[PDB]
Amino acid sequence: MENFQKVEKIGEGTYGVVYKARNKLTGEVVALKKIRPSTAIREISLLKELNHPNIVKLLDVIHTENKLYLVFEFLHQDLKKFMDASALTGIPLPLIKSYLFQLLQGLAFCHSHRVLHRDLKPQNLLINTEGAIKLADFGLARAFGVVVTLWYRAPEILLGCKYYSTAVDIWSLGCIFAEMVTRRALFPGDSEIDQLFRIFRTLGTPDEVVWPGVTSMPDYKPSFPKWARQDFSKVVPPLDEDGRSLLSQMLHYDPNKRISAKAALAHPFFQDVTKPVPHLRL
Ligand SMILES: Nc1nc(Nc2ccccc2)sc1C(=O)c1cccc(C(F)(F)F)c1
Repeated sequence: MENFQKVEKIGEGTYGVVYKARNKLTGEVVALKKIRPSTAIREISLLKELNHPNIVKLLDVIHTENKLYLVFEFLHQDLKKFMDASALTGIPLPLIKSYLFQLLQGLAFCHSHRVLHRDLKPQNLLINTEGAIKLADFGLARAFGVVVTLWYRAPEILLGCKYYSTAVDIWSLGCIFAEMVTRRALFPGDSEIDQLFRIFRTLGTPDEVVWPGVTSMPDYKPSFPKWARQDFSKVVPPLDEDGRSLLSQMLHYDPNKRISAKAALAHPFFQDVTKPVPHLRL
């Protein structure tokens, strides 16, 4: 490339290939994302203004030769790989707590600036050797607008609601919190209906009592099986009551009842939060 030198492919992103690259002029190592619309350019460019310790910095938006690339700060490893690497022993609770606290700070910051992620998953949560965790790709979904992982999708999205709210990110984070704890995905659906029914089998089929307006959602069907809610103590067993109470508030069916990132930061679960050093194999 004219302005960069590719080091290697990191993986397949939602919008195109993501490469580890080196800036020709500065020598800095970055995550270069090729995007496979003028409104998009202006919108994404606004995201360069976001700066928070728990948000992966969008360094630049490059539009040349009629191709679009996004330049992001490069982090050491993603949470998916770290969880896989920590499968035999599990991520220590203090580190799970630290990561959840930091992720909520990142969401609180973005949400306060009216920016949603909409597709949070372990793959876009990045960590470093110092104990920090950061979220990448906030705001891209709104700007770009559409195998895909459905495991972290909020129910309102699965039911076809075309209006998103900050609550979709809290749902995804709750799913990730559960996965760090149990070392297994909470709702590993293989299709949209399987994803929805896995949520229903665990949290109970929603109704107008727990979620006013659910029966009028676009893809809701009166024929959905009616499953009873499972005892929450069976869903993420290890986790103590503070952790379980917080998780339950992040997984409420009605997005309006779901706890905000700001309110979650004040939950008793974080009374003893610390910032441990992770054991990272790079
Ligand atoms: N900034 C940034 N640093 C990264 N370092 C890294 C280095 C080694 C292993 C894993 C991640 S990855 C990354 C992403 O922003 C990102 C987000 C979603 C998906 C992907 C991909 F999977 F590669 F398509 C990448």
